[PDB]
Amino acid sequence: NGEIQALELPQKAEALKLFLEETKATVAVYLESLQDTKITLIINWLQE
Repeated sequence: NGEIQALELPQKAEALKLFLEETKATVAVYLESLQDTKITLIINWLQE
């Protein structure tokens, strides 16, 4: 019991779960906008 409450395992789990939820939401939103076109690839290929 002392190790259960000393590490506040339920609270640790809940806090980490919410932190992961927030981080996942933010990263998922950012990633879709991050994508870009590959035209510069063709331009550089033609130049070379």
